[PDB]
Amino acid sequence: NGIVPDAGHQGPDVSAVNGGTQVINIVTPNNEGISHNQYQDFNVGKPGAVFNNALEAGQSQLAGHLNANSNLNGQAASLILNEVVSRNPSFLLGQQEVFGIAAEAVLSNPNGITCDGCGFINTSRSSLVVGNPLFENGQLKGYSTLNNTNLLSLGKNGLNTTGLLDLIAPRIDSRGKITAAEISAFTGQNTFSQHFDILSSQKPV
Amino acid sequence: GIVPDAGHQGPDVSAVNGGTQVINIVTPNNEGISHNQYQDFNVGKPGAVFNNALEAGQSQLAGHLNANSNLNGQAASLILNEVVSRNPSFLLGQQEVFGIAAEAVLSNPNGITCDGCGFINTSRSSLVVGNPLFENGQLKGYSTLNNTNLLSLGKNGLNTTGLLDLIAPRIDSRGKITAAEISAFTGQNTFSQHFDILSSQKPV
Amino acid sequence: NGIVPDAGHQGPDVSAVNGGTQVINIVTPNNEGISHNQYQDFNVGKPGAVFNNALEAGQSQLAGHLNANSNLNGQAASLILNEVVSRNPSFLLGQQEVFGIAAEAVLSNPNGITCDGCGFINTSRSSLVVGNPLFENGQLKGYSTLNNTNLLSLGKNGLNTTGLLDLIAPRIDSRGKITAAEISAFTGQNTFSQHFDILSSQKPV
Amino acid sequence: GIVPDAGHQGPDVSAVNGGTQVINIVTPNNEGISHNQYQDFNVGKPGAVFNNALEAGQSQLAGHLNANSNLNGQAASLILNEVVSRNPSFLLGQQEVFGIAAEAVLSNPNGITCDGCGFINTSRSSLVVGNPLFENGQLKGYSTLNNTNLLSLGKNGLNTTGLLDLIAPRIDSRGKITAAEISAFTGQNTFSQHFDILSSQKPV
Repeated sequence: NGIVPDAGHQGPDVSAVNGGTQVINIVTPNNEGISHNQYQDFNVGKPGAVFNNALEAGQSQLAGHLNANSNLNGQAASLILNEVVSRNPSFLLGQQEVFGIAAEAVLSNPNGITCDGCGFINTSRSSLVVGNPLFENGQLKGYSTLNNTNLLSLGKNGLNTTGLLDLIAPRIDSRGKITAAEISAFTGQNTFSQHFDILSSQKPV
Repeated sequence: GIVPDAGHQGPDVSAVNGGTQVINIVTPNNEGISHNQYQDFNVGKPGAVFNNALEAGQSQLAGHLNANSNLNGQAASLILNEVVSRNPSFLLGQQEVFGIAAEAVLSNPNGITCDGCGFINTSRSSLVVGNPLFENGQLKGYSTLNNTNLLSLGKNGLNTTGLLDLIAPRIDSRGKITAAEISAFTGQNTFSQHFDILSSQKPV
Repeated sequence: NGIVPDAGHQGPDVSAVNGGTQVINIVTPNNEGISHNQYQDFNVGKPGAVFNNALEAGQSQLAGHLNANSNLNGQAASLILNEVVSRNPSFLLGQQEVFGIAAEAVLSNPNGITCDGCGFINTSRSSLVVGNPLFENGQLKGYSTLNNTNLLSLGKNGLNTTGLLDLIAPRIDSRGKITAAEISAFTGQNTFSQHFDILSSQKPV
Repeated sequence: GIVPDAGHQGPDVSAVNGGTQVINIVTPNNEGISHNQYQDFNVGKPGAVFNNALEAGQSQLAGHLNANSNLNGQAASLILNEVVSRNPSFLLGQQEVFGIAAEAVLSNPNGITCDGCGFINTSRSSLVVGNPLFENGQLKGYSTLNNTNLLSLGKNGLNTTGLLDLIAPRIDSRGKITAAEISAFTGQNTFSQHFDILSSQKPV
């Protein structure tokens, strides 16, 4: 597979373990602590998905015992940014776990995101963004839902996390339960800072 | 801010220092449901207090209050506030249940805007852009059928304790929601009393 | 059983169902909506306990299908006040459910209360009070932990409720997790209003 | 209010408008732990901001702040604040993690009083009347051994989001605690990093 990486230098190494759980060896973080991963497909099944942010080996909740992520050069990531660069929407039907050092995680898919029983484990702050990240000179500047009418949909089995949660999309539909420490929810066509302060809004004339 | 309906489902509404409004909710039925009907239901920064007390005491937002004389040996377990006009609701401050803790539901099919609103001493709070469904005087559930109106969460967000239900044809948001668990249901649907979805109206 | 009622007019009828779950037919509520029940023992085992606050028959979570409480004269209780009047401390090892109309529940035991895996179901507000209720002319005036050094202890399996929670005791020990919508915790020797506003405190000279 | 230790575990502390203090936490180790040591750690009504940012941005309590220059390509995932003097802590306002969200732990074996304190943008907050345990420079856990001091929650209570740990020989309280889940451990114990209890010291 449900997660297929991009072919460039921003494509992480993706593999699968045992019962279908996918393990993502995220790319090296940059000088701003951002592991910027790009995908042609980012879908999570019921077996879930594990982002390897570990410097030493250990045991993950979803995938059992895993080794360190060799793409990390002695530094864990602070923000794991997952960006779909194709036209395919994301379907999240299981848990995403940050293995190793806890970090923030962001899924960016301007084509749409569906959460039906998804969740986050060992992430300090988790964000679902139906929109694109904005870069200038390689520094992350924020996000944009401008000129976009796609949907963040929360299905019957809902979304759970013990940490912080951001839901960012032109439109949000829901028919289930959200469990999170706190939820920042922002609808409409806007631009955002990296922390999801609203900077601008696109309104019809 | 809060204007009751003229019928016998209209509660008595007064104000105390600061502008905080106090609502002596109507007598509940045997099942604990106090069904209150309003021409307007808007909460300002000074907030609003539902008097669900069988003894005098101290409310957090309005100071000392007497028992609610509409209560006859039983407090509400569900305080259902229904707007029966076409006026949308604006909630800019806290809603407090004074006395016995209870569930609070605001039902306004015209739309609800929360901007810095919240709930004190409720065991469950619900914002419903829709109507309650009654049958032989018994609350059967809620309906967002044949309704395109908006539940809007503003920049100062929504803070509550415990269970929160956001029920509306459409939900817009521009800020933070704090609750232990949020049941969010968009679209045109019917629901049970406890907001289990029972049916959905879908375009053909 | 663990729950044995007092012999007076304030003793509720207590029975047991199937796997040991105890069903309490609480006494008639008074003009202030208070069902005042007195016990020689109030202990909850793993099978839990159900307070019957129902006007029509139905199904409870812990005890299956139950009938209405005939002690209710067409009015459910608003506050279920359970008071131990003996010297025996309370051990709560399972859930307490209010069957029927949701109400507030208070357990008052000046001898001590231990919660180890206890919880509350369909209670709007739940209170554990190592102390005594104060009455004047039959109206509940509040509670007192004065001249009392006994313990509210929370054990390894903790306490859970989706509603509001008050923990009132001379001293509180804990070695577990509390899950509640909100917790008011008050230690020391004090008196309280019915809503647990502190009115006075006993301090050594 | 907040006075850092003179060693290299002492962070830089400044103040902005209103009196809000800003803490440029020390460089974390590879495991994300920023170990900060203080002669005093008290938060006033204006609150306190931990700068855990790798880019400039907007903090909620202190306005615009630059990146924390102590951070070298990795933000803290755990901000451990340790008082190494005998001064007890008084927390009368909010503690904000600005930048990357993180866990926050205040360790003060002399005692901690919370009265209107709270936490913004933390994924877990912990008050520990005790000491962290280190081994080869790695955080192994925490200890309330040989300690009789008090964690005291005052009338204005404690508000946080998500997970809260209250770890102290004794806990007194006089108000409301808001959190999704509270791990409360009294007595004299050792704990893992994640506050699993590992041993207990008991009278003979």
